Amino acid sequence: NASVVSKGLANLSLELRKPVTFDIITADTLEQAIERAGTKHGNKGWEAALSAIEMANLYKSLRGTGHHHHHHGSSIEIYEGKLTAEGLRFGIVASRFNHTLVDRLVEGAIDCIVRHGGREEDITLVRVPGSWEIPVAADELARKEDIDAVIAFGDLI
Amino acid sequence: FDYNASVVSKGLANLSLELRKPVTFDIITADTLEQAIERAGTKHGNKGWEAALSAIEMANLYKSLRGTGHHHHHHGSSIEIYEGKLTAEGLRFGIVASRFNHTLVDRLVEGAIDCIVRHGGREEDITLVRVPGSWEIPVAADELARKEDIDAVIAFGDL
Amino acid sequence: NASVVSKGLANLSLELRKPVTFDIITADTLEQAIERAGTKHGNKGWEAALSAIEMANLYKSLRGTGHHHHHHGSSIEIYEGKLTAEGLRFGIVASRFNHTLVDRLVEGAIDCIVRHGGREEDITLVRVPGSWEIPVAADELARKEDIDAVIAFGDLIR
Amino acid sequence: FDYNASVVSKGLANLSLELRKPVTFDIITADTLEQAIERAGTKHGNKGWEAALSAIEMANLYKSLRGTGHHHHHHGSSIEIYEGKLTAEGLRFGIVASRFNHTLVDRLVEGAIDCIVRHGGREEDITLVRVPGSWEIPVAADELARKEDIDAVIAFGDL
Amino acid sequence: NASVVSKGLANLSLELRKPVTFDIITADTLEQAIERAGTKHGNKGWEAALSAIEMANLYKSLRGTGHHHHHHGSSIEIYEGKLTAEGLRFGIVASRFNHTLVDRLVEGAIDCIVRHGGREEDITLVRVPGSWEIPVAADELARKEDIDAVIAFGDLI
Amino acid sequence: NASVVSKGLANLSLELRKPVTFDIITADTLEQAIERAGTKHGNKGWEAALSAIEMANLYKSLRGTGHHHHHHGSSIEIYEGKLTAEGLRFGIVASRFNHTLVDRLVEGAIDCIVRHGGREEDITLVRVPGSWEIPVAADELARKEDIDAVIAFGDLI
Repeated sequence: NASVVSKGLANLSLELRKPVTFDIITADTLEQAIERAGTKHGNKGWEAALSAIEMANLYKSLRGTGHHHHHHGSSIEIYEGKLTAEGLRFGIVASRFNHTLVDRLVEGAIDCIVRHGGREEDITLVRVPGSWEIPVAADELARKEDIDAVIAFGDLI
Repeated sequence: FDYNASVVSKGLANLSLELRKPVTFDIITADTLEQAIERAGTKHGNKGWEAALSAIEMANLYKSLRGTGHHHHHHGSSIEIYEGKLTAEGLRFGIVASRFNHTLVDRLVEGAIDCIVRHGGREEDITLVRVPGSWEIPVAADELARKEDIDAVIAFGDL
Repeated sequence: NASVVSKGLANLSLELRKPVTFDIITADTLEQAIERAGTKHGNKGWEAALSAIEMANLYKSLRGTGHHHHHHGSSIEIYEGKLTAEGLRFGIVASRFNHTLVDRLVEGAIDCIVRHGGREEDITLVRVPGSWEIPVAADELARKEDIDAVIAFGDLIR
Repeated sequence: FDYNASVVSKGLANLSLELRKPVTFDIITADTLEQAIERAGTKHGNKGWEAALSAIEMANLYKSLRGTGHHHHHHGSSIEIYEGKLTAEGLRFGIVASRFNHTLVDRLVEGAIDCIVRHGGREEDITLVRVPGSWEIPVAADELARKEDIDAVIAFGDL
Repeated sequence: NASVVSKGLANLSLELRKPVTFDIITADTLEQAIERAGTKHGNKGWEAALSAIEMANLYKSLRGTGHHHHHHGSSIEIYEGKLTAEGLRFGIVASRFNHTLVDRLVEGAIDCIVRHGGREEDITLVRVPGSWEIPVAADELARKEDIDAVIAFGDLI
Repeated sequence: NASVVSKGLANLSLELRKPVTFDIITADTLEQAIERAGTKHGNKGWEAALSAIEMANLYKSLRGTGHHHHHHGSSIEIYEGKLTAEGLRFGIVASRFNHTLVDRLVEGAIDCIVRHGGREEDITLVRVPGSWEIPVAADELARKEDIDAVIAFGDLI
């Protein structure tokens, strides 16, 4: 599975007369755990952002003046939110405590909004000393009329 | 029974209900390994933070000691006290770091830079110099310290 | 070795009357291992970029017309690729699978390219969901005219 | 002590009290068997969901790579990055499934169809083909893939 | 490490023709614990005051009419509070119960505000019988329009 | 790995109707050990030259009049030495004692200096009878105004 891509890249190098290199990495018992922790935290942040995108679009559709697809049959309205973060302004609140792990969630939540059609100019980040101050900063962030969803990352347990 | 995680959740839920805006609340969950990694990281950060804080205090003490200013008293007992204010406003700093073990010395440097900035230190006044190893530090530190527009020099080695 | 530097810095601080400080970061057995892993990945990406730089320079010299060097004063011509990456356009393809470790190779290659005189404007990065679609994105990018070398980074094994 | 089931109940009770409307709140209760059944079902659903998501990303990467558009940068460092947006708007898809083990492959197909639709994929652009077994897949997949109005083909076998 | 300073002080005494003395203290097994408890309580009070200074400056900047430094790249606003307690009025509430230990926190919290640029004339201290009366006194203290932050020290657990 | 090269070259030779020959060489343990020793010596010389190149560029940019190359995003300025030996003049000091070993390091540094863009006219080599004359010879080489770095290799230990 890994040798075939190298063979193809070698053949492409011979065909195109260009230097094409290919490289892999061998992992011991510990780097696997490190990478798994990083991937898990990134996935947590990704899901946290996705759950807010869906709720924002659900709010957009629920108050709208047009109904959409019914149930598996008909005569039963269904309301749901699309995973399209286009034109939505977000606000992220993170805690400086354990920043070496909170920043992983922050980075894994920004790129989801970017890849779902959102531009970085509509993202506002706020950092607070600890988890205790999260609600009172999220309150002031929500006070802004140019905010559609709030994502908050703490560090406990 | 935590007195913290319960109250933050109650406050966030009531805020979301009162303002009709989604507030996703997520925390971390570590078990005996990520806790150790995080503790090592924050220990390195605190090491660099106090490394910069001591230099700030010493610079302010030097400025106040040889300056002409009537200082305050302990409590009003006329015994004047000379001490260094933790206000790095107007001070210029120079940091020397060795790229050997950069994955940790960079955490030290970052934990010192923000310590300087948050205390009022302007970003224009911090100068960073990198050297291949600790054995190169003395000459570069001498060159930085000879400058008149430098109030403190902080350096980081390797282990 | 670590003591002479600190003593010199203390003497300099005493001479110039300014807070010159020196601090050394300790390391336990776990953080030593994580630092070792990071350094290993960085060096892997560094050499991966260096080889491509040399090959691109050699190919440019072969296609060009310059009798730059000779061997020990003899009339024979020896063709060699310099390690100056100025004026070369690169293309990096990386698998997002195990991105925590792949990004180290990516940043090491970028650091080597920029340190060898290259520019960040001439680097093009492509991310693919896995290693099985590396060939198609690789050849699609490599068939572009403004690309001098292609470096591919797969996912971890074992 | 759950931080979730308590807060949802408190919020629903306060909502019912404040709005004078009955809000029946019921949850599930499983013991070591329904949990396993649900986990198997959601695992199959996630398998089909990621199966469709990878195809969406690859189609968008193909469109962007050979297209004439100045792409954004990593952080502002002029290194342009080519990546596939997860917006299946305007893309047309074809799914091939084998009715062998339909009670699971239909869950896969359903977990892919909603994944396409929620990302902006219109329902008019999804074409589904069923075959008696996996051995019939290659020819039908060839017939679907030869079509010009098809941007991706997803297929499901049996085990 | 301890003899070099004494040698330097002796040389300075000989140079300047002035009486310069130097003295250290040897600690047994118990005075170390006493000093560590005192230092720990002082540090707790110091951190308690610092976390309120940062929040006060965060409130000052968050409602202001000027944005500041972005993220590691750009296009993402970041809001944070400086550790400059200049011009800020504080209010401390302490409990008389276990005063022999609460006063340590009070003293370790006053000097932090003093050393961060705050003058003692902007500090107001209130003592209450027990921890139960802390919120209702902090309410009246916050009712004052010349208060920017409240720090409260109880004694339980 | 080794034979695919031969198959490809045979195919190319048949395509072009032109003699292309490929062959390999078999080695025993003694030759393997001596060649790995030689390669180790070459690598040592290579690293020794690379460090000097970086330090010379660092000093030149540190005392250069222009100020640029700020950190990404922030306004702080980072001083670092590029690995480009163009325009730099070097000086090498070697001892005739164990020349069979010293010359390998000398060549392993000269080739690095040349391959990093450095012209051969800027390299100056000085040989001394032993390592005990290195200090004064290096002093005399350093006193020159057209020398940017000095690298000195001693005897075996």
